[PDB]
Amino acid sequence: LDNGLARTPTMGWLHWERFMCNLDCQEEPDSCISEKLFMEMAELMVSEGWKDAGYEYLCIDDCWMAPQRDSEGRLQADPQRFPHGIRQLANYVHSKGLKLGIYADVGNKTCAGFPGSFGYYDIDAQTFADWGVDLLKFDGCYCDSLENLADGYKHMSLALNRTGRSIVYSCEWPLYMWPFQKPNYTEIRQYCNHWRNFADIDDSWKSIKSILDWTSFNQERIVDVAGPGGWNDPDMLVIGNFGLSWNQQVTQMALWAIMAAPLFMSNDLRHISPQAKALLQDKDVIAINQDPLGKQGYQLRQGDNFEVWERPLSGLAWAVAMINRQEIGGPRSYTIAVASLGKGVACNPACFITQLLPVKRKLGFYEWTSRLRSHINPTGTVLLQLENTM
Amino acid sequence: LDNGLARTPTMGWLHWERFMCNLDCQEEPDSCISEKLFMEMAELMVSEGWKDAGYEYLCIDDCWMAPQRDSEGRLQADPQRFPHGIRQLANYVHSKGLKLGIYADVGNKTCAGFPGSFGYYDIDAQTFADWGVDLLKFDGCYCDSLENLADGYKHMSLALNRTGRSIVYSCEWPLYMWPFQKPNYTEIRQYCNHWRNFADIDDSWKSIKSILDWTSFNQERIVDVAGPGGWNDPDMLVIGNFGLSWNQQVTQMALWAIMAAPLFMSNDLRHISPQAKALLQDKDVIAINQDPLGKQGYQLRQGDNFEVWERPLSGLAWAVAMINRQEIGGPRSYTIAVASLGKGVACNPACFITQLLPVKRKLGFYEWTSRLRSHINPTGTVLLQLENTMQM
Ligand SMILES: *[C@@H]1O[C@H](CO)[C@@H](O[C@@H]2O[C@H](CO)[C@@H](O[C@@H]3O[C@H](CO[C@H]4O[C@H](CO)[C@@H](O)[C@H](O)[C@@H]4O)[C@@H](O)[C@H](O[C@H]4O[C@H](CO)[C@@H](O)[C@H](O)[C@@H]4O)[C@@H]3O)[C@H](O)[C@H]2NC(C)=O)[C@H](O)[C@H]1NC(C)=O
Ligand SMILES: *[C@@H]1O[C@H](CO)[C@@H](O[C@@H]2O[C@H](CO)[C@@H](O[C@@H]3O[C@H](CO[C@H]4O[C@H](CO)[C@@H](O)[C@H](O)[C@@H]4O)[C@@H](O)[C@H](O[C@H]4O[C@H](CO)[C@@H](O)[C@H](O)[C@@H]4O)[C@@H]3O)[C@H](O)[C@H]2NC(C)=O)[C@H](O)[C@H]1NC(C)=O
Ligand SMILES: *[C@@H]1O[C@H](CO[C@@H]2O[C@@H](C)[C@@H](O)[C@@H](O)[C@@H]2O)[C@@H](O[C@@H]2O[C@H](CO)[C@@H](O)[C@H](O)[C@H]2NC(C)=O)[C@H](O)[C@H]1NC(C)=O
Ligand SMILES: *[C@@H]1O[C@H](CO[C@@H]2O[C@@H](C)[C@@H](O)[C@@H](O)[C@@H]2O)[C@@H](O[C@@H]2O[C@H](CO)[C@@H](O)[C@H](O)[C@H]2NC(C)=O)[C@H](O)[C@H]1NC(C)=O
Ligand SMILES: *[C@@H]1O[C@H](CO)[C@@H](O[C@@H]2O[C@H](CO)[C@@H](O)[C@H](O)[C@H]2NC(C)=O)[C@H](O)[C@H]1NC(C)=O
Ligand SMILES: *[C@@H]1O[C@H](CO)[C@@H](O)[C@H](O)[C@H]1NC(C)=O
Ligand SMILES: *[C@@H]1O[C@H](CO)[C@H](O)[C@H](O)C1(F)F
Ligand SMILES: *[C@@H]1O[C@H](CO)[C@H](O)[C@H](O)C1(F)F
Ligand SMILES: OC[C@H]1O[C@@H](O)[C@H](O)[C@@H](O)[C@@H]1O
Repeated sequence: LDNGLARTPTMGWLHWERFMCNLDCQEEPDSCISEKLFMEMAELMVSEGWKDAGYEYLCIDDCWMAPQRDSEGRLQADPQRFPHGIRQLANYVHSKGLKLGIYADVGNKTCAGFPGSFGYYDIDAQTFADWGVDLLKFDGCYCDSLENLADGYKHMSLALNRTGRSIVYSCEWPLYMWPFQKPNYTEIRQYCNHWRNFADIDDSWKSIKSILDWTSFNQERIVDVAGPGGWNDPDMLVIGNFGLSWNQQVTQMALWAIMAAPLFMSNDLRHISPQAKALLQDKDVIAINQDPLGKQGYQLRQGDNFEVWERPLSGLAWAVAMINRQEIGGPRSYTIAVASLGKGVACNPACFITQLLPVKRKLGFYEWTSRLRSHINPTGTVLLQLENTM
Repeated sequence: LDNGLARTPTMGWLHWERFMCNLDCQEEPDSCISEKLFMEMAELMVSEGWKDAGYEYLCIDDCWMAPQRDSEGRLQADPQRFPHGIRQLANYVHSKGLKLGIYADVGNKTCAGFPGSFGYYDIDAQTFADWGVDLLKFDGCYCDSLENLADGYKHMSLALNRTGRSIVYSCEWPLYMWPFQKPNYTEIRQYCNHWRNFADIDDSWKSIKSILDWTSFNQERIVDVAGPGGWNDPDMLVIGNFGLSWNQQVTQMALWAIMAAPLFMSNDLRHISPQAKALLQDKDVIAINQDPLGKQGYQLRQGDNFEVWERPLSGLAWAVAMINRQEIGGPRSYTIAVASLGKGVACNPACFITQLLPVKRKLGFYEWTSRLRSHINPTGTVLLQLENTMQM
């Protein structure tokens, strides 16, 4: 989407995976979907170095709305859970130097069953702009036709543009189209800043694997379309929660960087391990994800339960990820000719190789003739940066 | 098995999950199956508090054998990877105050393809005893005859007995019987100190779940056969490795305690986090596993992606484990009347409840009519100890 936004993949925090549709503020006041929750996260995004690391967008997902539209037929935030309204919340978020994301749905209802935007795209877009919203996630539930789907995503895209406010536009368009009809990505990109291709992530290694496998299986279709202003969205970062081992968290961070994926954390910033925090704030890894060239990486090799992925970067550099998919035994040895990496240019005549994950270590100079050798932990990833020596 | 051994579930370390059949000592010297690996593991068992915690048995799994038997028809340790032989390794292990486990197979080959013990049950038993072996794990590969399986397992049991040496006998008998007919556990219990019921564990939450679900699905068949001298074996502890989140590791430790499981760590004692070590050496949790009553626990309740398991303990005490099986969102509250716990006996007229996992916390006195309220992390377990009391 040519709106001057998402020139690098959007980075922020989104409530859905960790906090879901918790409306029980009586029994669970500290984790229900409320104005307070977003205030608390805003404060920590500043005080705990998240904004400094590039996480800029504080995003509301589903279950923020009142059950009905107001008298003027506009969306409204829940009167008890969001007693000050969205506009006021955006004022607060802005005063912290952050940006506010919100959520709506192309169909008749949101996925959790709250008011949909079908029939209201222009007023809903204007309402969002009026509130000072900076990002819209636009889900695809309760849409009865393939035609209504396309038209709705296009309509809303154009409606947000006419507001005059810069609003990042996140689309679930391809995901809800897929079962019926294969997406036209040139079309989607024309209308959307990023787009969800695959099923909702959850707090599990199974989930990470299936998303990786979905992406690599479909990489002929989706890799080349991605670029500044339009990204594939493999869903939220779930690092800092409950279901991933340390090595699996490293894999998600490493591969979301390879995939030039938007980085929306879904976690509890009030309760996060030092290790998870340092990985999520990893400067060198964020820098790969945020590479200004914006060329999405891809799976290069698969065999013997290893995967090799690579991504071209600015200034003749490359990122390389090596995953161990064998879920038994110990760290396994993997070797590859450096001449096989970066299409044969990364290390011609030579390259300097720095390992970034699981830990930062300079590996040294590698000749065109060289072989790269690593031990990779089960379900873990080794992430390397290669700098050509001119 | 009435040999006076495994009166509580056996505790130790077994190489298989973490090291498998790595024969490449040239290119993978640190993880290949060698005598140096076992020597070094023995040293760390002592120096790092593992033996103190109760982990006594250093166990060799598959892939220690030379390709062929010697001129006397006896098994031999691989000469390149075990140049000093098993006898000298057993000596080294005993001199650290530990015991040595070894591995063989009922069939013509071990699962990895090395010499089987069929036709050699008595000499192999004697060989191990001469070598100073204290435990035998006996696998079921390359034996496609139900009769030979049963006969070989029974024979090896009696063969070990006749050596006069105390040897823990670990059987994969019920697992390799599954494809043919349901196992007779009275028969197995008579011949074995513990027995593997289900497929090999690996380093994954998926594998933990499948083992738990297999156990609870089959509980009416396996729970009551367990007791001092004979345990169900749900396979190795894989805490300290790579594939389990902290909460998932807590789940395994807790539930292996509920199940009165043998505790065989399969990990690298040279490279293990302080958190995984603290969990594996948790004295209160180990005490539940090692409870003298030796009554296996069971799944009490299941629904809404929750599981409640409990185990009766010595002196009218109970362990209760609450599992959250929902793999999305955050901690979920679960409430239960304490009257429903411990067959209504644990907290009559009252009980003192101490949380053991994920952290140790005293929860206080609970009257028989009162309710217990917890929050459980996705894929995590809350482990509680209930002490029957007349007070408050
Ligand atoms: C509603 O929709 C319209 C149309 O899609 C959007 O308009 C686009 O807005 C973006 C960002 O403002 C424009 O991109 C910028 O254009 C500047 C000049 O462009 C000229 O040259 C191009 C050649 O391709 C012509 O198409 C165009 O007509 C102009 O003659 C550039 O100077 C900008 O450069 C930026 O990037 C460079 C390098 O990366 C940096 O040095 C600078 O910092 C700078 O930011 C940039 O390319 C785009 O041209 C507009 N398209 C059209 C067709 O007009 C609206 O933004 C949108 N409105 C809202 C509110 O969403
Ligand atoms: C080869 O196979 C044989 C046959 O199984 C094994 O011999 C058995 O060994 C066990 C364990 O050593 C013996 O069990 C012991 O029995 C003794 C009781 O004998 C009498 O007295 C008691 C009263 O106390 C009566 O109840 C009973 O009916 C008898 O009349 C006890 O002294 C032992 O108890 C102690 O240890 C046990 C743990 O095993 C504790 O629970 C007790 O509290 C106590 O401390 C014990 O129970 C059994 O009798 C033997 N069976 C036979 C048929 O002889 C060999 O051990 C085995 N050889 C090997 C593998 O080395
Ligand atoms: C949103 O819903 C409207 C309203 O009709 C609904 O759908 C019907 C099939 C039935 O379930 C009713 O109870 C609902 O109220 C949809 O508009 C209708 O569309 C159909 C064809 O799709 C058309 O024949 C009718 O003229 C429409 N009805 C009205 C009231 O105008 C609309 O398609 C839905 N939008 C999306 C994106 O799902
Ligand atoms: C272990 O193997 C022996 C040897 O026989 C082998 O297996 C046969 C099926 C055949 O493929 C031969 O070429 C192999 O050498 C088995 O002992 C035999 O048992 C069969 C009964 O099936 C009997 O007819 C033969 O007389 C036996 N042969 C000998 C050498 O005594 C034995 O069954 C195998 N043991 C186990 C536990 O599976
Ligand atoms: C995929 O969608 C794109 C955009 O809607 C289509 O590209 C347009 O094609 C028409 C002619 O058919 C041209 O007039 C435009 O210049 C194109 N626009 C863009 C953005 O390049 C394309 O036709 C579609 N492809 C398929 C296979 O349906
Ligand atoms: C179980 O097997 C043993 C054989 O040792 C036998 O005593 C018993 O009757 C068997 N039980 C059943 C139900 O077959
Ligand atoms: C849409 O459904 C839910 C919201 O109910 C969630 O936002 C998910 O990621 C979705 F697919 F975008
Ligand atoms: C038998 O197979 C392997 C050895 O190759 C391993 O020991 C496993 O746990 C088994 F099932 F006992
Ligand atoms: O489902 C609960 C039941 O499970 C059995 O296996 C156990 O032996 C019983 O004591 C228990 O009441």
